[PDB]
Amino acid sequence: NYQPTPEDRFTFGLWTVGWEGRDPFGDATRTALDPVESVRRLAELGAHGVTFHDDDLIPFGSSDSERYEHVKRFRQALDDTGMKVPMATTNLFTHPVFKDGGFTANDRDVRRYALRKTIRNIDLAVELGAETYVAWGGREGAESGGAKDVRDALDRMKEAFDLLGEYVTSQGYDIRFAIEPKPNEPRGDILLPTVGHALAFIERLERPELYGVNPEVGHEQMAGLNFPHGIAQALWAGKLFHIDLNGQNGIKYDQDLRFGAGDLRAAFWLVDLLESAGYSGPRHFDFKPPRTEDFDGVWASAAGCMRNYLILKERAAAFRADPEVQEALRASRLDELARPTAADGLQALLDDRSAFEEFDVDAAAARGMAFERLDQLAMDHLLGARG
Amino acid sequence: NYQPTPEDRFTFGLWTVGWEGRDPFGDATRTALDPVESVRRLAELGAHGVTFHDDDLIPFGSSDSERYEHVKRFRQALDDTGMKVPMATTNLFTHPVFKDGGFTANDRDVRRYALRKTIRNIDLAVELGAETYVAWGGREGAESGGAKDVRDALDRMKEAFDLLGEYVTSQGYDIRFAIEPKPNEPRGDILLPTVGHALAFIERLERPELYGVNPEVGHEQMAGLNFPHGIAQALWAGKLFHIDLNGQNGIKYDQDLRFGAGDLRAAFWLVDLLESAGYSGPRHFDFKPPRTEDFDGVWASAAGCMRNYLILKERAAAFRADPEVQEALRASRLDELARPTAADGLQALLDDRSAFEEFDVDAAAARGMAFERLDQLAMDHLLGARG
Amino acid sequence: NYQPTPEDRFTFGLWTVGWEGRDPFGDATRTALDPVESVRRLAELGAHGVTFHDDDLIPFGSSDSERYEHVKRFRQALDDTGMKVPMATTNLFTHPVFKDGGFTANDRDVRRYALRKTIRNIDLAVELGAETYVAWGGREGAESGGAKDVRDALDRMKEAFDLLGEYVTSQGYDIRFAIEPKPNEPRGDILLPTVGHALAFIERLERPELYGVNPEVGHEQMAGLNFPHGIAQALWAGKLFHIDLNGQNGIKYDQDLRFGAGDLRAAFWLVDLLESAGYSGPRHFDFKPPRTEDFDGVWASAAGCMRNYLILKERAAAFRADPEVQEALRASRLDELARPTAADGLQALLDDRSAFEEFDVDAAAARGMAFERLDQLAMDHLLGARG
Amino acid sequence: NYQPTPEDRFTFGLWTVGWEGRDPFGDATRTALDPVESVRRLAELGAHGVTFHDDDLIPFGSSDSERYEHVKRFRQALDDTGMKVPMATTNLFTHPVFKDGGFTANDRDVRRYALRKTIRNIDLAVELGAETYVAWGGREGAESGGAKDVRDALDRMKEAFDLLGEYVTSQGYDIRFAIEPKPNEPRGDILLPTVGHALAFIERLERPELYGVNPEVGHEQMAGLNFPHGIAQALWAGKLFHIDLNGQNGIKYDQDLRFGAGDLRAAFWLVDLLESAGYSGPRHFDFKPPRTEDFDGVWASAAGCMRNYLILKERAAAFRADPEVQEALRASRLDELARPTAADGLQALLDDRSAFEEFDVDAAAARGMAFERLDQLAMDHLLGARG
Repeated sequence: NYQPTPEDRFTFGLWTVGWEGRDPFGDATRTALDPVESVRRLAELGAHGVTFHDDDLIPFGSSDSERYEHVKRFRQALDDTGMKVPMATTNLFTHPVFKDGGFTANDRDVRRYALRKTIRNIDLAVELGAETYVAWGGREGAESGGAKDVRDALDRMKEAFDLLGEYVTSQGYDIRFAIEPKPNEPRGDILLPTVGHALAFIERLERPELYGVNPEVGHEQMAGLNFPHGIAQALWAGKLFHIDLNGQNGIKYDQDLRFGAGDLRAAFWLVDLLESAGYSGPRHFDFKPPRTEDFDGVWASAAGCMRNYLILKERAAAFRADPEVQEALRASRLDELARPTAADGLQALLDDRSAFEEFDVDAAAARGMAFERLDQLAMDHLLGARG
Repeated sequence: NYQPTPEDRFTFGLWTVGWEGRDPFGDATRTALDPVESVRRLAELGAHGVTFHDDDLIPFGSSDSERYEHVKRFRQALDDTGMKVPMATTNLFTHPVFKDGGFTANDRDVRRYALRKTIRNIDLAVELGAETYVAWGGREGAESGGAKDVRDALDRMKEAFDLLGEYVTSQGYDIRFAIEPKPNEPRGDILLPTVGHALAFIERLERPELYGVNPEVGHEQMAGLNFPHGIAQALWAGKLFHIDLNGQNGIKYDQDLRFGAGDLRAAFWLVDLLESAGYSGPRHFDFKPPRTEDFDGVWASAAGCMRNYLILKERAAAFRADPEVQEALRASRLDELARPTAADGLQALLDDRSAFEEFDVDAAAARGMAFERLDQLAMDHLLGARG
Repeated sequence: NYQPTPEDRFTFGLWTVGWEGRDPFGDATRTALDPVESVRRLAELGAHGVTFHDDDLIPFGSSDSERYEHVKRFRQALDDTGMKVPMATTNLFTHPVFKDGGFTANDRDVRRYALRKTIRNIDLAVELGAETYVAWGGREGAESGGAKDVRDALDRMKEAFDLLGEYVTSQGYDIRFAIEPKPNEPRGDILLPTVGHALAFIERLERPELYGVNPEVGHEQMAGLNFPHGIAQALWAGKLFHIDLNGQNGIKYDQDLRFGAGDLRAAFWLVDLLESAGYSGPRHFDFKPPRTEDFDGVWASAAGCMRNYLILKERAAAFRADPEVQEALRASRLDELARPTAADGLQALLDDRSAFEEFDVDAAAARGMAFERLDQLAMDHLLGARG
Repeated sequence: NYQPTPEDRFTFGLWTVGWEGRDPFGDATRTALDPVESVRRLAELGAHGVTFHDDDLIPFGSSDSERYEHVKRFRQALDDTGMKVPMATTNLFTHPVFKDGGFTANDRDVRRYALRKTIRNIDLAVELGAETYVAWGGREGAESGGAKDVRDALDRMKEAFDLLGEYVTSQGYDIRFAIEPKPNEPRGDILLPTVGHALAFIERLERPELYGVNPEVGHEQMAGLNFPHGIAQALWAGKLFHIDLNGQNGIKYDQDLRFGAGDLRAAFWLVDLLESAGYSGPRHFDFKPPRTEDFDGVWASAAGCMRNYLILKERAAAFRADPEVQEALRASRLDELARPTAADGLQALLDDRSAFEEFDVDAAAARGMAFERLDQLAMDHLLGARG
């Protein structure tokens, strides 16, 4: 049951189903997949589109001619399937030249090169119809304290993003940027480690309106944070431009499990939030089919990502629509949380004896919040065991 | 050796040395300390001042008269010792009425009460000469997903802070606010969990200039984050209004060990940064002498906080002043990180063939960063084993 | 639906539903519950029995007479309800005298007192029909390195347990001991921090057969470990004497959420294992209804513990019984994992050219494990969305 | 200063200084090092010996002849330098055939192959004079619950180790086994995740005396555990056969930093313990020079490992030898922890009224442990700022 269609806006990076299985302790377990084949297979599964890093599509070092050809072949597969490309990004982490970062490398020549490599890909992304350009600064950071002066590094990071905003403005492109935070791995500590740090940083750029965040489930969970709470803050700020979905089992290396695996209750609350807030961007999967799998397992893993999202969507919708749940929400005062604390204004509050002098603290303290009953209704709904 | 003086600006909360030792699994191991006695003992140790929550100074429920008296006695001890009160805060977490929060409690009546209790203490803080008013929303959060709609909660949090800014503006007080983030404990997840989340939030307030952050070593470490990196971002934003120092051994409950305990290398890099950036606010200790200790152990623990800061200050200064270290910093290109990537401008960068077309990636990739030698010089300096 | 009965063997500690809500940052939110009332309420919910620490039942310091009376009243409630007492334990953590431990306190006089307090409660436990006596050494550990020589502490821990084994042997009691590991909280680091450390320790006692483990979901998760894997090792060793069920959201303070909350997929795999291995001891809940709740919320939370176990039991049973799942298990070679690697013996293996000289490594390497399809079948079963 | 000599017993794996820098997100940053060159360079730095995985020395797939040659060349470098080979191990993790494990792979044919590959290397290890054979089952584990029945897997693990013990017994070799635990990475959860789990497992083998543990600093820290406490338990059991030293900054991916980096205070307490207990095996470094470094940085990193150990050794020795520290140890009752709790026996304890009936709990409770003063003396000693 639960079959996805392109209207569900499910997207996948070419590097997800294309991951060959090389890990820090082992060789590849699968042969390389041609991007054309991945587009075809994903389309068959009901995906809406694909995403790419420049180097996933055009082998690093390719001549302008080989480049052409890679693009032409890719475009033909998109035309043949109806698949879209809503987002693109730059690989500023694989090649040895980026060992100390791209935008924040200590070497100035590298920083310049990083910007040129990025701008080249922005042109390509626009050509392919992408509306979001993601930046994951996976090598921006350090393993030791004296290696990076963080204030200088943020000055460099701001400079790079401001230059990119100037470029898109000048070309008149309709494309926005999304910064993807990650707390660590591959660097000991990565700069702008969480959604909060990325949101704060954006506020210091020259044209903040061009930038948002691209949070990833597993990344925030690597810091032990509540992913749905972080997404709520991004939505509250009007900055959720894109989202990366996957699963992670706690604080450890980035597992990139299929969506729904990892913390299942957090997946439920995330879907509840995306659907309630009416998020309309792509539902992108940045995951890796385990290296234990063959190609059949790759497609099964990708299909499971979409299936899990649809099952959760159904259960969250049934939860919110259940009259008994609506009643429990009022019992727990969720309605009162939505009302202004003092629309009456400061003076009125200062003059209100019921707010202090005559406030019965003990009576208020004795009121139960009834959160456990509400949470068991949510559990019953998730498990399909009532409501 | 390493003796502190009031000029070192070391401050302590009354609740630190005054902690009786009650933990989630045990009764108090020490009798209550009179605030007057704590002021006297701290002054003797060389501290510069003390801080307080309203309820530490005036027992919750006190009549206006008893209140007077508590204040008069406290003021006399400050006058007798020369101790200052640079910061004050509100207890919106102990009393049962705050079980679901203060500013973000689902019950509107509680939210109003929370604001009135806070405003009352702001007046007192100003009277005592405090320049910073801290807000730690330790009960703002949840243990389950449906109990708190985070967007509504942030609307409530913004409303509360905006009202406080309106109050101080209207009274013409010279006092600024500092938000103290914490990821969890006592709530399952706390709102504005890290310095990044707090910085981002401040940017949406009506008068952002009145608010900064009051980060705490152990709090960011409870999320596995790099404390010195977070402080660098706060300084970069011009928002480090105050700082709380302590020690924590990784991701676990908030230990509140004395400063220098926990992650010693992180303590070194933090002191290096505070001293290099010329931070001039109080060096405040929010720690708890372990419940294994008697009063002698309390004073020994407090003294150790200051001693460790002074030892680290000396070692960081010797590190930065060592010619061999200055040379290693240039070998690692820290000087180049401080130079603009493209002061020449966007067009110039686009036209620069040395930045892309003729950039020798392999030659750049082959350059070692020499970070290990630099980090061993930092280790030798910390340990007093050379440079 | 999913209604528990005494035959389900669900048990609760008096301190679980009796928790008043005092946390490290706040006062109690609920009045004390009389043990008699808790027995009655639990019986009504369908529980099978209750457990207790000596101090939960008899207020610390009680005269022999008051003690009698507390016991008589308790016994009458058990008789009136049919509730049993399968396990009992000692409180060697609340009173200030245990600030540095019970069995491993540096002070010898305290260690002697700890043993006497424990032996007194063993007699009571036997009288009430308990078959398991649990030991949670929550204060055995340290906050700093020089405070505890761990080898001396383990010698003391071994001495205490050997003396307890000698006591029960000598009295001819039929009661076994279960050690409950916890990695930290309230001490900075607790001795025998995980199920593995406790299992290893037992092997050095004088009569290892009298001791097993009493693992707790949240405790192993506080170390980021796989709870079901740890329980499998305890079962493999024949040492799972009892089990404590609750929920925990990752590495942070011990949350003690109701069972099913926290890591739901881990709860599923744990039930699958307990039910498949035919574990027949009590299903004990060591949890705390959140301090946000009133008495109605306490009973709702306790009921949810049992409900979640029964729902998971049903889903795990449907998973194992599904023919499609049985087929997937064979596709993934779970049947081959159960077969001896070399029942043929060492020489035969050494002489087997198919095991090395003629083994086709590439062909074996190319075989997919089909684990993703199997895991999606498990997800579908948990969610009630097929199989 | 602090110069190592072969008498310090410092050893390094060929794969440590030989790590090319490939990580999950990037290509190699350094060319391959010939083992002969690494032996020569390490000897120059003052190391005592090297260790190897079969595949580090003989390229996987090598003919018996090429194998000979690799060994002959290696032996000549050992002869030319005086370097020893105290430990050897098997690579049962890199090749795709081991994607689901070696000893616990679901496929029986793989398990047989894993044993044959291991036995072949045991013969070589003995030939080279190794006294310890390490087993790190990095691929033994799972990413999902149904993929591995843990009881069957432990039966397979026990079978493999018993067969290896039978082999060495039968050949009359003088070599012991050491199991190296790791909680996760590369598998989602690894079997025998901590030193405790490995110690417990050994007790179920047929000849437990042939097996011990080879704990690694960073591995236990990836579970948030106290490394020195775990080593104390291994020593207490008489099972510390070897030890792997490195640095790790908390719960995250395995960083493999040089020893002394990471948690410096834990490094201090570990050296204090190894030196006090008189551990006489190799001080082995299993670390990776960061990929930011060139060959000069590799040698600087390796040298720093040894330097840090020697500096810590000096500071721990000065701490233990300081009369003021000896006095503080008695003030904290470390002497009393070393005395039997009840050498008088059980009956005597039962009859001792001073142990219960007349024990003054309040007086005992009021005694401070004086641990903070002791810990500040340890800090002063580590920092070279007194005692």
